[PDB]
Amino acid sequence: DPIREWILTEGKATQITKIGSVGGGCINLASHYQTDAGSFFVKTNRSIGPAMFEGEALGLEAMYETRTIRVPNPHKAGELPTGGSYIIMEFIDFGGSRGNQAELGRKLAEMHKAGKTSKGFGFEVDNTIGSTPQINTWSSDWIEFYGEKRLGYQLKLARDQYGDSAIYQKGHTLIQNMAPLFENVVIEPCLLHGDLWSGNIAYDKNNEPVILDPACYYGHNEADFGMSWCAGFGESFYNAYFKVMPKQAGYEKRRDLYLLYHYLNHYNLFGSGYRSSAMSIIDDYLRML
Amino acid sequence: DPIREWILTEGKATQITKIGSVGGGCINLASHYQTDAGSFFVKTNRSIGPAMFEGEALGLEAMYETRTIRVPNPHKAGELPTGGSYIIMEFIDFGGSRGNQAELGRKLAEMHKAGKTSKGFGFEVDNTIGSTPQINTWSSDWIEFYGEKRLGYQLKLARDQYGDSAIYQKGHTLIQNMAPLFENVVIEPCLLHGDLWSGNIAYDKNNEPVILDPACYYGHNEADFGMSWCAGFGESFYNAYFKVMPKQAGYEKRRDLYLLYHYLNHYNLFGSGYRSSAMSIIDDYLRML
Ligand SMILES: Nc1ncnc2c1ncn2[C@@H]1O[C@H](COP(=O)(O)OP(=O)(O)O)[C@@H](O)[C@H]1O
Ligand SMILES: Nc1ncnc2c1ncn2[C@@H]1O[C@H](COP(=O)(O)OP(=O)(O)O)[C@@H](O)[C@H]1O
Ligand SMILES: [Cl-]
Ligand SMILES: [Cl-]
Repeated sequence: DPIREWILTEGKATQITKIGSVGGGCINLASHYQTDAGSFFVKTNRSIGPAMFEGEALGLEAMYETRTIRVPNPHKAGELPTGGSYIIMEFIDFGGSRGNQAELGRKLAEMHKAGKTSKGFGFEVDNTIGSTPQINTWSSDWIEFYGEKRLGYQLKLARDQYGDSAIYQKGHTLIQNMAPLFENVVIEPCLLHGDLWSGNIAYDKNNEPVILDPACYYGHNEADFGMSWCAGFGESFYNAYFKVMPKQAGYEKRRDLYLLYHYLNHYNLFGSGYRSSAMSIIDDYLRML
Repeated sequence: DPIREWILTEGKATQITKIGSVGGGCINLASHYQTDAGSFFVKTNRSIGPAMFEGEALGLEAMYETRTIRVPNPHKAGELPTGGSYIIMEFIDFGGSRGNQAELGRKLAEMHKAGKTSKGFGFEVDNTIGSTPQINTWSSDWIEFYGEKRLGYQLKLARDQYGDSAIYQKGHTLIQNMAPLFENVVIEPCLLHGDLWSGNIAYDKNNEPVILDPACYYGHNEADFGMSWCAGFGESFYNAYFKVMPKQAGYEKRRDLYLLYHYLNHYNLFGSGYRSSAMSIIDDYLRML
């Protein structure tokens, strides 16, 4: 044990009293299947059970049916007999050299607008945002849904993983004083991609946008910008977006509220380096409110 | 085997001629060791040989010795007898309450200014950017080093993995016509972090910045902004940076050229969804020139 060896000689220690470990998961295997009937795209993971790929399949299916922005047609998700899970979907040839930021904003807004539900805010099944569970139980009030099943779940999860009771308490003050940020606007459920950043966006041979790896649910359309800090969205993206889905009162005031969910998720997934970003946002809203 | 089964049940195929696979690795295990002599931070990976962690340790050490921006003090890297590799470094308690942008820009500019070398552009050893090798052979001309050992290496790799001879040819056209972007300015070698985005930045108990997981070398200071599209650099970041470091002519013109290296690396690591960002930048420069 060279780690133990170094720590007990050179590190000047005589006993190791605790070891806490995170990480270590295995990444998906991504495969191109070549057959006499064309290509298929397959992703396998021997360590993870089938729930994650099933939620992806149902997310791709719901966005595919709006018939707006191009997504891979999903074919099958399930369990590997050897252990693990898989998904099979349409193979798409990426790499459109021009790209089209305005086309992405237009097509995304068409998906928000066309994707409708009579059941309120939520989704048919729970799925995941990264590896974190995403709770999707149907609710009729957006402020109720987002405060409890989005911010509230992530805060409670950080209190349990890190004993971070400070962010848990300040966060729940925010959740309780949140309503003025919504300025009495009426909020219609929209089919959201749910995890929209650079790694999930591509362009096909006609230079049309394609989006991948969803964490779908029906929510406030503005929540789909909550990963924008890793997206490179320009003014041509937003102006093409707002042409189809016009900008609502309080849009600028709420941008941080929707980033906050993903900053909490990154904290809970990737460590306390992200805690300052989340805490900074919570402090400003408490001041502003 | 449901994948082969489905491809011949509902996929309507009769022979699978090839299966091309990427991904599938396992991520690092990250460990907090508590001892009677204080804490240590340890990363292990049972799959990988020690070259990546050894490059990380020497990068930390170089940044540590400038005595400017805070980085974990590295202790030891090496190979696990069971197979794989490890690194041991200083444990730091993350979780700054507000977080501090201007201080990040100040401290980073000070590191560029203090970190010097008599050997030219490059580094003591080759290391890696992500998992991709980063060639650090000492050179005395920056235009030459960046064109060959950064852009050119990435273009060759892209040609070999994807048969993308178009990006390779347009790429080498740009490299050969590159000099006007530099407007004859003299370029001093600066110690660069080399992979500076949100996941590699953190804040300690005094809300001072800490940077992690380097891909270091001595280069043009402006190349350290090549990951800014996933960094969330505020205006207070750049205002504090340019207080320490004088901005050189052509700075705005060259920003995409340094993003391009990372777009190519992301293309090579995570797939052709990133090819459009790289090609768009190469196309604009060929026009502009
Ligand atoms: N020097 C350090 N001290 C304490 N914690 C650290 C240190 N470096 C990283 N961490 C923590 O370890 C975890 C993963 O580390 P990271 O730098 O992402 O390694 P990798 O790039 O191999 O995943 C995160 O929770 C992060 O906050
Ligand atoms: N439907 C698809 N058709 C063709 N290639 C795809 C498709 N979806 C993803 N890819 C490619 O597969 C690789 C991994 O895909 P990604 O969506 O990142 O999966 P994951 O995030 O589960 O690893 C990338 O190279 C990407 O270009
Ligand atoms: Cl990310
Ligand atoms: Cl990234």
